[PDB]
Amino acid sequence: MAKVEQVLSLEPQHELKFRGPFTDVVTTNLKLGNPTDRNVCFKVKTTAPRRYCVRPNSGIIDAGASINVSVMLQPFDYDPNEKSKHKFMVQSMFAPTDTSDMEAVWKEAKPEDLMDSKLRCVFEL
Amino acid sequence: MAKVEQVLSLEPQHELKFRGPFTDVVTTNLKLGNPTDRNVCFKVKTTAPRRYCVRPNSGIIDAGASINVSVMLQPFDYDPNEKSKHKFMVQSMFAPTDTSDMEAVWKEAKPEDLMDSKLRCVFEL
Repeated sequence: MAKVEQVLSLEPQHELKFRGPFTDVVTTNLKLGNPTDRNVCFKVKTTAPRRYCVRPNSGIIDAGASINVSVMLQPFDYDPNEKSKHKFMVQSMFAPTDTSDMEAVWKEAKPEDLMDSKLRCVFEL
Repeated sequence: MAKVEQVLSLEPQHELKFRGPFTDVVTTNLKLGNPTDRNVCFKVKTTAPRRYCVRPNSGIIDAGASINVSVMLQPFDYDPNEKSKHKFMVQSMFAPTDTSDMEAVWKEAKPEDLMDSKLRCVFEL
């Protein structure tokens, strides 16, 4: 408000699942897609930095393009009945029609120019 | 010509191996040792930041303690011929017997105070 709903498609769109055993590093794709005629800068943020790694974490997705984001979980001791309270977030933003790059753009970005989307987390097995 | 050779112990010592298929993220551990009575600060760097991830990429190893560093390689088209020219750099420096944090310490650490060691990278299968 007046916040523009997310332009990017996500897949999955609501939650990211992880298949154990969580003996080793477990990984899962998030696919982002750009259905517009402008490039869309993105950031992929996480609730537990020390626990996850995102590749790519940021970037510009060309117009009409899709990229696969690797979300990677570090090994740990599962706990079956536990609930996963990690959230993953995608911040997007059209790389301004005249943009020089994607440097200090983020800090000076308005709340209007920003498009957010949060995803839940689930463990498995 | 100064100063010190790496305090820590690396395992593997020389060369990180990665086993295919590289259709998906590939992880190999580095296990860092701290044989000493003083906390060692580390920073694990690599050549291909958008190609690798390092959990943990920085931090402190308690005195006499070990850390297994997850080093994760992103999916890609693999040749069998192609060689790997990727280098993994672990930086280290004692956390002074009286220090208070590790914020600016890196940007004001000397070159002889600093501690480096380079690891080859190898792709398999």
